[PDB]
Amino acid sequence: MKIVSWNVNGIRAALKKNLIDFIENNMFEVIMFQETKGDIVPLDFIMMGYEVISFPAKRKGYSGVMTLTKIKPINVIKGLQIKEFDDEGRTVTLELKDFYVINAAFPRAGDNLERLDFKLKFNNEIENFVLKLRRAKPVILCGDFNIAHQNIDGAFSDPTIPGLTPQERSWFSHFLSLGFIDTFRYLHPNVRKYSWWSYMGKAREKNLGLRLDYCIVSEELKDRIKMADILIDIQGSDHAPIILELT
Repeated sequence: MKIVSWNVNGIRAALKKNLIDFIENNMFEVIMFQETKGDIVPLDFIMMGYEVISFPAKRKGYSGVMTLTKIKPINVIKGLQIKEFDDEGRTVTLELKDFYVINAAFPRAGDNLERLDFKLKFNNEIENFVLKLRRAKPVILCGDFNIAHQNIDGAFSDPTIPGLTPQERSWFSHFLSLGFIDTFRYLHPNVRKYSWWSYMGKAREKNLGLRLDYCIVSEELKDRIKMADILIDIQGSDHAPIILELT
């Protein structure tokens, strides 16, 4: 009912207090982490009453995803059944009663776009994965998309900048056209708000950022959308957590 997604690649050492306080100050039913590292350990959350679903990255230099839930899942699906993506620990899915909830860490295309084809293949595989699940139940897809969909999401398209490429932006538009709703943009059609800022310099203080994190729902869940936001005051990573509340 309250669903949170956060790329926590920066949470470490004393910054761990940011995350623990964030979880304990709230009553989130489902919490989805991307890029989980050392200071994020399942024991922290089991003590709070969460079931912890982990999908570590086997590959060197990569961090998988982790989902916390107070709602006992009917089924858990780790990965997409595609080895080059699952070896990087990029998707975790819970089957709940009313819907599937996918925790996705989309690949970054690279600052030389050296992983762009890899990203576009991921887009198609998660698209097909979502469409298979949707035959049975509606789908909620949250996570770090590493895409700034439209100009209002932070920048003009630029064929040289990862997350702003025409191919990445075009896929996002295509995906929505299949019958999916960007929940923050649905509730706030014209609000410019970001979920990522560079670690370096004054970027976050100056709000020089991009919206890269989304919760997207099947169109069947439209009338369940009650609240959606980016919690930009929550510190500790270069991403801020996002939230989706359902009726």
